[PDB]
Amino acid sequence: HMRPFMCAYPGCNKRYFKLSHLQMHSRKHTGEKPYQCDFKDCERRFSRSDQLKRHQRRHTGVKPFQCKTCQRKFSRSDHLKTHTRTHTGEKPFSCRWPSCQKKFARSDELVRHHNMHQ
DNA sequence: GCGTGGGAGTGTT
DNA sequence: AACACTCCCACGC
Ligand SMILES: [Zn+2]
Ligand SMILES: [Zn+2]
Ligand SMILES: [Zn+2]
Ligand SMILES: [Zn+2]
Repeated sequence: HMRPFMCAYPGCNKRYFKLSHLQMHSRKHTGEKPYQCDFKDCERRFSRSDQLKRHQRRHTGVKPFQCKTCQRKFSRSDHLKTHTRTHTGEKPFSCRWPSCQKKFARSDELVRHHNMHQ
């Protein structure tokens, strides 16, 4: 005998003989943070799937993004982008305090500068 | 200054 | 939905 009922979630193929058991299962997808890491002793939950798959690069230590200049590898592409700013010397973020023409290569660098102005 | 995590907005298929 | 880019914010050295 096979079960009549099923979860309509795209990926949950759990089937139940009883409707009561499917009802309890249906509330598992009503997800505070559905995506959870299943690496040993991490169990960290995330809101999106791509955020979890980015986090799991910590357990594997993979660095798929490499700098074309200094050959250094990085775990994420955005961190590679600002690393290239270290080589090219560009500083888009400029301080907007009077009589202070100071530029930085990262937004959080300018924020730290704006706070030290006070 | 700069590596390197999480959150979130957006785009392409 | 999967996948990716890209930004801010934050922690750390
Ligand atoms: Zn389900
Ligand atoms: Zn994990
Ligand atoms: Zn480099
Ligand atoms: Zn300034």
